[PDB]
Amino acid sequence: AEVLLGSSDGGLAFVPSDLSIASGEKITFKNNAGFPHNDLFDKKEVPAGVDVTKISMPEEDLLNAPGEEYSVTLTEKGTYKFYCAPHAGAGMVGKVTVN
Ligand SMILES: [Cu+2]
Repeated sequence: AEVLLGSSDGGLAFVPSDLSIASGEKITFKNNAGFPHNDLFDKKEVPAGVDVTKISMPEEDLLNAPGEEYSVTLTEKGTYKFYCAPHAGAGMVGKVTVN
């Protein structure tokens, strides 16, 4: 799966912001507009047994340039919530369900 970081009209959003993937599927998060961005998973809204420090970017690392990417594979089934650190109060939050 690929998820765009920012909307083309400048909206500070993941596109799509709610998606479904298969267990073991790789998600590539790609800079699209309005960067910098990063991705961080919420430690309270991931399945049990998942270590959020292994699947999140470090809070202070940023994707700064057009086309930059961050990829992560999710295996544990359930719902994961994630957000972009610099834009978290601006509404840049998303959800992925692993089936
Ligand atoms: Cu952002």
